Amino acid sequence: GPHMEDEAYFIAKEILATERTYLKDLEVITVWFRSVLIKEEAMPAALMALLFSNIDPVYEFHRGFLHEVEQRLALWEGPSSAHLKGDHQRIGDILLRNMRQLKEFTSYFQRHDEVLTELEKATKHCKKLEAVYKEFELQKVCYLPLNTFLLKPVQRLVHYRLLLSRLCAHYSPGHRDYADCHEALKAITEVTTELQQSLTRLENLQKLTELQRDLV
Amino acid sequence: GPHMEDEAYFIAKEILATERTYLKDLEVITVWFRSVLIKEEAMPAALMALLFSNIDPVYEFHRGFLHEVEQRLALWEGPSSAHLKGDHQRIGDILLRNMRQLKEFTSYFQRHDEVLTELEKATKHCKKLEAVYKEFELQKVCYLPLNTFLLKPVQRLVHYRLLLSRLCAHYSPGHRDYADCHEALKAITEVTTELQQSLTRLENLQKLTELQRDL
Amino acid sequence: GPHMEDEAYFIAKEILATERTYLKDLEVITVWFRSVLIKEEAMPAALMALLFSNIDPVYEFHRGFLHEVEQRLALWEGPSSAHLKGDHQRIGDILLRNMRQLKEFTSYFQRHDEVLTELEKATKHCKKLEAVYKEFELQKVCYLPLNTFLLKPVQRLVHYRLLLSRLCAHYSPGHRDYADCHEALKAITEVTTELQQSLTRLENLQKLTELQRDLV
Amino acid sequence: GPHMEDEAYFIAKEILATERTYLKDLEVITVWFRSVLIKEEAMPAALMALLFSNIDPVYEFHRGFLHEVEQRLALWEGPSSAHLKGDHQRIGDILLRNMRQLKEFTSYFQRHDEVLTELEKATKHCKKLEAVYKEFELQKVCYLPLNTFLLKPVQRLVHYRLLLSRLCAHYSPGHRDYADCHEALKAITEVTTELQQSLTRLENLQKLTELQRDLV
Amino acid sequence: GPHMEDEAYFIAKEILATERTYLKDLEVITVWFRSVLIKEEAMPAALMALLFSNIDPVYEFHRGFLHEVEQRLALWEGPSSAHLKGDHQRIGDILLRNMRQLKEFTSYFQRHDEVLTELEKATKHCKKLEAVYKEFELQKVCYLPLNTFLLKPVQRLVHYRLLLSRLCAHYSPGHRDYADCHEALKAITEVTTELQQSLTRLENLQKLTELQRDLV
Amino acid sequence: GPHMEDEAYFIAKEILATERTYLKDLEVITVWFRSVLIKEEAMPAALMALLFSNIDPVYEFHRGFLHEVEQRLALWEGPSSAHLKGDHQRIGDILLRNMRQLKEFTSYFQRHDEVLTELEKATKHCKKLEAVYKEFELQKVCYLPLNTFLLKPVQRLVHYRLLLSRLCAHYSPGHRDYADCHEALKAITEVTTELQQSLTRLENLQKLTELQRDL
Repeated sequence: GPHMEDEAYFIAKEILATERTYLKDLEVITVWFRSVLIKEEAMPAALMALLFSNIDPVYEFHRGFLHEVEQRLALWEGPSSAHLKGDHQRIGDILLRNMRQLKEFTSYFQRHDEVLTELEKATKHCKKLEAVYKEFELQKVCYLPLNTFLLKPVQRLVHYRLLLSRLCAHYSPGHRDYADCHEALKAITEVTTELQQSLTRLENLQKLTELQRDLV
Repeated sequence: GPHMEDEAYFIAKEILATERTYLKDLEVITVWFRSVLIKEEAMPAALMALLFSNIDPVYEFHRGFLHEVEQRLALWEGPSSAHLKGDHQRIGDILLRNMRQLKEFTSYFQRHDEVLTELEKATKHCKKLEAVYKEFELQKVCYLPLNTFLLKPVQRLVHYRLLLSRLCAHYSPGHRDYADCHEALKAITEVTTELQQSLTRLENLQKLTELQRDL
Repeated sequence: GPHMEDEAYFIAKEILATERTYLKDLEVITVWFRSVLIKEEAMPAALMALLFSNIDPVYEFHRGFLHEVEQRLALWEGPSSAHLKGDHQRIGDILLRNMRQLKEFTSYFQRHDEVLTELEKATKHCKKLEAVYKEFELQKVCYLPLNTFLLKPVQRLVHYRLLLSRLCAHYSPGHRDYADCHEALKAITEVTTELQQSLTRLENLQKLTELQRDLV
Repeated sequence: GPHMEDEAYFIAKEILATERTYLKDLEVITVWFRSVLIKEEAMPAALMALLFSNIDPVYEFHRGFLHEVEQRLALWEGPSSAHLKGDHQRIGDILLRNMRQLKEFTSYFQRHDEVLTELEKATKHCKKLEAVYKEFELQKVCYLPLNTFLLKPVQRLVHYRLLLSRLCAHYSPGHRDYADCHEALKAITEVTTELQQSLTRLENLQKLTELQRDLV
Repeated sequence: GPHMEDEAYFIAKEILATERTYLKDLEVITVWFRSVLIKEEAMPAALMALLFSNIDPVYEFHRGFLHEVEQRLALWEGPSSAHLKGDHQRIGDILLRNMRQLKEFTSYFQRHDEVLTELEKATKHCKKLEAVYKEFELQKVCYLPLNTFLLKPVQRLVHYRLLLSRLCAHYSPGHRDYADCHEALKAITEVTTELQQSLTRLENLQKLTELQRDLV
Repeated sequence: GPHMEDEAYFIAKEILATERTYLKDLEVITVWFRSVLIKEEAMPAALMALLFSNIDPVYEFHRGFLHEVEQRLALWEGPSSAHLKGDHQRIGDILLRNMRQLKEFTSYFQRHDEVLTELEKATKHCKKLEAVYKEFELQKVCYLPLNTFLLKPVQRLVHYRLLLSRLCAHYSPGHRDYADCHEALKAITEVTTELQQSLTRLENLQKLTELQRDL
């Protein structure tokens, strides 16, 4: 069982829970929207490829990251032993491994600003596709405008930086989990830095289409 | 939309997400367990009452709290008229309301110690229980000994305190939400302290059996 | 309605009318320029961040302000039940609320002279961004040189100090609106004082530009 | 551009912004009301003549004025060759020309209180014209009671006297704009003085209406 | 031959010359526009009837009025005799006769505001007719927008009042032409008065469609 | 559009219309007569020169003047941006320009007396002329003895004076057009006075033959 002054436990709880919701969000694209693009064939196969090819492996990656965290957390709050209660009540080893793995996926995240760009390009010139968009954006699943979900990935990586930061603040240099978390932070940071151009470009694309619907 | 150096947005996301998982945790009792408990009738009707009586109302408060928060984070994350961005990119008001109305529920939590105690003494001097229990505890839904899902409700309250306090620390006094969050923190802190007694007895009851199984 | 020789009503109306215009002026940057900048991929992410990160929030502020001022002026201008006549026929409560709010935005205004120097620098050292400027400035929408729109936000704050001065000078201490207006003037004066350095820096910058643009 | 703390620039801009709005307010009568009045054949020719014969020319005047003020403000706000800087950065010549012109329009303003009483009279004694009013006042366009738009023209003239007062008070006798502004103030003051009777008649009329509209 | 201080001669010259141009204007409708409505069949036969049936007899009337004036004027400047130089150098007898005749035609003039109304109604709901209008309004013959010519008749009658007025001012009560001109004035006046409702309605219809194309 | 209590609009219409008829009057000489004069060659080439030489330039000035006025009345009568109504609903500027440049034509008018005199003495001691004349004077186009169309040019100048003076009287000094019209009036008045001598001799020459035919 966990101790109730252990901020680390709660940060892990937070990482896990915010990962589940992140993944449910990606499903708004990878499952539900796709279900609809397939029924309608409104999106050219090439552009469809462009979208799904740079989300699907991202989703697959997280699902594995989630699984490792879920497993650890259930040993953490579960009845542990003596020798095991040390390895069970930590999370930096897992975070370090997946933040490192992440460095391989930057390729896809970097493209999300093009994906959005091409989606908006095609969506303008094709009334049939626009129709499908309006229609899907009415479904309870699509709680934000669809193209807004395209920012959720890059934003998730920012959240990681945040979460790791708080971990490195809580742990003291003596701790069995300090070293791993500090390297983890370094890795997520390198990645957030590398995707800054793309995050800014994405952020600005979203502001523009929102602002343009709201002229004073 | 949501600002990235804006911690408050993330704490709000964190509040929302951990709320979702917490209700799932509850449903392990209020749904999948209740289901199995009728299909067996392996529990007294007055012991079954004593469980789902100090739990179901709590589930109902959280179901309500979850709705309000989810509804808001969606306004925050989504597009809005510019004159409205201030009203959506905040959460203190909702927290404070639900933290105040939480005190009207402390009664049920105080009785969690008994709920465990009287329940443990049940599965012990009973055969149909120890049998059904052992099998429920092998299902995917039950990732911890289901006895220990009874600590979850009071554990959650602790998380609120810790969460709200980070919020209060993020906001400069001139921000709109500073006022509300500070009151909300004061509120839940009052709740947790009243409940510190019940928390310890729960933690103790868990540690107790965790050792009777380790011999 | 308002009494026809009421100076407080006129200042209120002057605040409103001038707010609406200043907003449309911001839209030259926030919407129309940004549209072109994105379509042409002409600006480095970091510079685009510097610019819009310190304008976007300013625009949100003025939009909330305009919204409140507009409601009130219509209540003032329209028929009011006797018991609401005094509350509808004033502006100071709103000014005070917004002048206080503005304090939470000084950070952005403070970066404007920096945003400005960085733009010129980028334009001087990039034949393509320069071209995009030149072309944008030929659009009917951009009726002044783009960069001179960047001097408007801080100039608007000075205007506020001026307008509140007139109100404060107009009201006698007996009045419903006296205290709120004096409070508001104190607030905006605090803001302009904190921005004094940045203000004169922006003055000097424009004067150097219009002077350099025009040599014998 | 303008110097950022230039009070003359602010008054000029206040004149412009408030002129644009007042014009849109006149359009409620000249265009939108008139549209409905014609479609519904609700007003006797003679009354329709009384109304529009004394508004139509007023609108033409303000339109010419706005046109001149707009040109000038953009020249003021924009980059100017040194030799034109002084001519572009003033407003008094324009004010003086238009305040003089206004004298040729006092006849119309003078009939407004009469236009007003005659409308109310007609409305009281005609269930159909009354209905057309009631319905028009429900349109988003008519954001005040229609008749209260009729108090705006003479109120605008008072505003002019106010604005010129501030300019005159601001400029020192050395200034390029001093003489023209003082001349203009003299002109508008002549006009407001001649309309004094009609002004207070219009004040009294509104006060009686808003008071009668609202009895315990 | 005429005497060069005889203002009556010149007024007659003016009546004649302004009648010729009036008639050329009516031909813009009765000949040229009709030529085009017949080639295109864009206007329903009923509405065509409505237009031409209330112009054609008006035109026929003037043509006869013109003829009498033309004849008189050519005797006036022509070599007259002794007994004839008195009857030849006057015009009130002719003016009196035709202003009286005019009283019979008020029936048609009164309808011109309906004609215009119905033209605008049909022209909105029928793209084919609108097309023809745009097209015709490019021809050198159609120097004003076509529906503006529908005001020319009623305006011509006003001009008559003017012209007769000046005649009655010039002639002294002793003159062989005073009596006739004074009665003539009375008759044209009765008619102008009778068509006031329609003139106002026409005038206001024209203002509206012009103003609506020119919103500030 | 054009205002109805606005006299100026009407005087401008009157100016335009009477200008149209006056040019028609001229064309009775410069078109239909010139046509007949070639088809007969019944006039000296140096007498034909003397006519169309002191006339054609005048026709050319009026053709020009007519264009300017017509162009303007059309702006006046037609729709316009509101800020432009002041510039269209006026005519003094055009009048003044054409009244000034009229003085550079007074030369030709002074010679109208001779044009008639030398022309009358032509048709008198000639047979081919008196013959062609008599027949032209029976055509529809020639509603007055064509000799007397030579008074028309100077008569027109008088009309201008009378017309412009009504304008000056209509306008209050604060109207835009007051200035221009007042100068234009001063201008044509100068012209007419210089020409009063030539007018009288023309009128006299007409009255003279009008009596030789009445015996």
